[PDB]
Amino acid sequence: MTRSAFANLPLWKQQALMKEKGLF
Repeated sequence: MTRSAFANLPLWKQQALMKEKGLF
């Protein structure tokens, strides 16, 4: 999964996925 693949994901996904790394 690339950062661009991530950049295409819905807003909730941006939060949820970055939540794993601890951005949210």
